[PDB]
Amino acid sequence: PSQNAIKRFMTLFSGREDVFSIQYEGGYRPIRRPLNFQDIKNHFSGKKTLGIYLLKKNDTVKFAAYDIDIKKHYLNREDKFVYEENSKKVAKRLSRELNLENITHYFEFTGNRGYHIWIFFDIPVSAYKIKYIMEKILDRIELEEGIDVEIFPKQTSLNGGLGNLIKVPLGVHKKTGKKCLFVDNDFNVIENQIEFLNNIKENKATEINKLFREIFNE
DNA sequence: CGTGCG
DNA sequence: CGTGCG
Ligand SMILES: [Co+2]
Ligand SMILES: [Co+2]
Repeated sequence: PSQNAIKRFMTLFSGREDVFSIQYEGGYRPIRRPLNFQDIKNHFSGKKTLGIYLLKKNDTVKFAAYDIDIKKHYLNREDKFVYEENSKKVAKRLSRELNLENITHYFEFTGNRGYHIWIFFDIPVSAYKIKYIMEKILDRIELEEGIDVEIFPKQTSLNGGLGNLIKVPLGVHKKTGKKCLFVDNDFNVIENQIEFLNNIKENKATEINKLFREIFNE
């Protein structure tokens, strides 16, 4: 991947400035130094899979994500594929309401058992405003059986910690060995992932701020 | 590992 | 409180 592609990835998925994490066999662990270009290349090649601490040190985030998963209890069933489709359904319902609010967002298959819905901002926004917005919008949709949705950021203040992390796309899931790629509104894998990454549109912080004031003051 | 969520 | 999840 070009230097430009790496610079664009590091700009969209920009979280804690001086700590990241990588997936090991027993889970994720913090790497206590800034993310560098070689780390991205190790992610893109499948050698080391990255996870990003969304919460920056001033309790702001530059991106956010819904995490839509099939419950692990349902993976053993012969109708497992019904719950894959149900997870697409939940994703489509979130996507429509997000678009009603003019929150531009993007789909990614996670490499395991669900989808991320990625939301990017032009400059970082206060974590509690976007967590509040995402929870309100999520409460508006109907969940399908066997499907769980989590929101990142999982917290809105660090209180001296790191917060929770999210696996970022264009790598491999270390538990399955499967790539995690962007998909289109039909959930088909996109052929040119880098060019899709360049065309990703960031929402405006001033817009997010207004939308929070409107919903909060109801 | 850090810490949320049942 | 135990311990999955990223
Ligand atoms: Co997930
Ligand atoms: Co999840």
